[PDB]
Amino acid sequence: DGVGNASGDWHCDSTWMGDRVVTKSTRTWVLPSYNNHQYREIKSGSVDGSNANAYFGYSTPWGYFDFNRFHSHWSPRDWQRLINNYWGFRPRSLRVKIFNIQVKEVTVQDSTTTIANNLTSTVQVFTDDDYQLPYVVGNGTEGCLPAFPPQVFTLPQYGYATLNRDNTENPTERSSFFCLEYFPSKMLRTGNNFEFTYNFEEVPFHSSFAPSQNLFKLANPLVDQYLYRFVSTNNTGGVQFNKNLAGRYANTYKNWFPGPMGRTQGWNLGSGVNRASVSAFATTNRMELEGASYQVPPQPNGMTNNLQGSNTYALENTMIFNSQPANPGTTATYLEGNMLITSESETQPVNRVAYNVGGQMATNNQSSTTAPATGTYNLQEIVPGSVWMERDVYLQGPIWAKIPETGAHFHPSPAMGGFGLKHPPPMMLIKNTPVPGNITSFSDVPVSSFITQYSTGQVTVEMEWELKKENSKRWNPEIQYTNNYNDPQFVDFAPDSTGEYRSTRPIGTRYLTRPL
Amino acid sequence: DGVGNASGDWHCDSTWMGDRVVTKSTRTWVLPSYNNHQYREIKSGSVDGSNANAYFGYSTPWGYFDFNRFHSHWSPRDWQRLINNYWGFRPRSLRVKIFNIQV
Amino acid sequence: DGVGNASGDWHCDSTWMGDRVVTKSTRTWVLPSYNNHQYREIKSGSVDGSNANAYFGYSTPWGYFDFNRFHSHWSPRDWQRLINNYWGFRPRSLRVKIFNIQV
Repeated sequence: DGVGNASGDWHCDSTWMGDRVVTKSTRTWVLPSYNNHQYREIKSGSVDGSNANAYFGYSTPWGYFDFNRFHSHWSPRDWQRLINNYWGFRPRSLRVKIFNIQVKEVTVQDSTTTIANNLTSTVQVFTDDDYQLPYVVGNGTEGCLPAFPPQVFTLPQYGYATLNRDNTENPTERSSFFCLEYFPSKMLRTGNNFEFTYNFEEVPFHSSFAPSQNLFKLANPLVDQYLYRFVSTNNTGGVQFNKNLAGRYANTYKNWFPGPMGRTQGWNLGSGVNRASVSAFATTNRMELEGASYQVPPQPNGMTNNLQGSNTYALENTMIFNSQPANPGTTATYLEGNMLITSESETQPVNRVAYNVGGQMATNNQSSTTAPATGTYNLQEIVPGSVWMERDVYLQGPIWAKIPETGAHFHPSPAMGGFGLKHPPPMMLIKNTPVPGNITSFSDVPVSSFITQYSTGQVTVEMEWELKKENSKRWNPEIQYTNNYNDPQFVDFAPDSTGEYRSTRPIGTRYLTRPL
Repeated sequence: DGVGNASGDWHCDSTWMGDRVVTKSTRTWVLPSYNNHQYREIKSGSVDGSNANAYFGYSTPWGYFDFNRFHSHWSPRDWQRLINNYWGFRPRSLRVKIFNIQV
Repeated sequence: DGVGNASGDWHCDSTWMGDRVVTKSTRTWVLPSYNNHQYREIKSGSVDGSNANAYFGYSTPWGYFDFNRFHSHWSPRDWQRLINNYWGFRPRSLRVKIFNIQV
């Protein structure tokens, strides 16, 4: 409509209506003109001793909007209300609006640096609906909307990696180039606005509960089994048997088995007592692809990193986060007090411990000449009758990941956590239109001289969630997340005297308990 | 309409529908003020040893738009799809739009 | 019908219609009288050093028709047209005719 008329209004709110909760979030963003209006080929050779580091790729003029973090949609008080009272939750609908656009021109004469409004300048916006572009949103990267509503943020620059030849910086014939300007886009002046709507596919609810029973202790404690086990051979080697007694969980027939495991090193925290002067990388867990060795830092699902009490943690099976945001490219060492370290101890009744060996199997054939022998195993994979619990979500953590298109997959739950989607919420791309500097003569060669410009505006995201209610018959009181501090010098989840937000603790979803 | 309102949108695309293909191309252009608002008589005598070089003519303040090149309408991948699978091709219709003017 | 009348005609062709392709294949076959009209018990012990080679079985007077190879339905040029232009393919329907018998 016009220079003097506002395109949209601020909405930041939560509404709770029975089985449904609606979240509204509004933020202010800034867009740089990246690459000076050009597409650049980007590449790397081996770095820090590793060829797994090498890649071939393109950097682009465009920027994108990322909302795949829970703190983007949820207040700390609203998150506490959900974890305390519900068995499960799932996403249903998404709505996005971009509005109140302002384009600015920056000029320097003799070091003055004046800044001014340009009314006739445009911004370009599009959504990748058919998934033609490479999707970089679900990989745990920075640049999402901020946890605190007043904070103002810079949009991330879009880029991708294609194929590389023989673990080197060079490309292959199969390697691909994608142009964003080939797609159609909306053009916006200061009066104009953009809107999009999405529906999520049917997905299973996340489990916000901890088991109240061990997988191996399900027989009644009072009653004996009608089943027998081999315990012995006599002086002539004749087989002998005994009945299975009540409460003897070590010797009982079992219907179901625990989930898959791979052994990972355990390190003590706090009082500790670990080995000195160690370089971690040579002894880390790895998988081999195309001739290179890769660390796979979240391990695959079905294990627990920490026992309960205990200060032993398997570090490569744990999500590690920082309380405060960091500057790009930092190489600084961080001690444990700075870090936020997660524990999966609630899943221990059904999930095997990562630091320990899995079990034992037979290695020989017994004979009158030879005694029977067993051996321990460090890895096991899926077996029929297998049961496990998936990794917990965090307020600091991601909601979704895109399933890769290969035509074959098994059990599609992402390792970091969250919901695995065949058709994920789509990539949203924004760029500043090139505006040319004074040109007085004709050339076939393309213009490289442009006026310097940046853009600013407001974004609103609305999300709908489906809730599963608790139906417990437990008489005694349950565990709950609480604000509990001894002699506090500051309020957590609040601004400080300088105005910086403080977030000391990581928050999971499992406080409620259910029988197996 | 107005200073704050955009005249048009970016369209760059190819659609294939049986016997017909539609191509859309969008570009950004710059116009100089040529000749300082004047019409000039232009001429040449023999040059590089040749009288075939000699001419009499006019230069003008105006500029023009030219689309008579295939790369203007066709991506390299789209051109490969046509050369591989078809006996022949011909042009049928043209549409042109000029918009988002800034002086 | 009769000694002087043909039961069927030769069809070898490919038709491409948007999302669907139809393949037609015709061949001439010969049938031997196997086993002289008898069923025979067949068996093997260990051979080339291996007991995995051993089996117990029956051989029969009958013969069978097998079409589970791509070259049976596809010309080399038709196969090139599919590999170059499509993300995926799947089977939908099968029809079989046996005709022009001569003993």
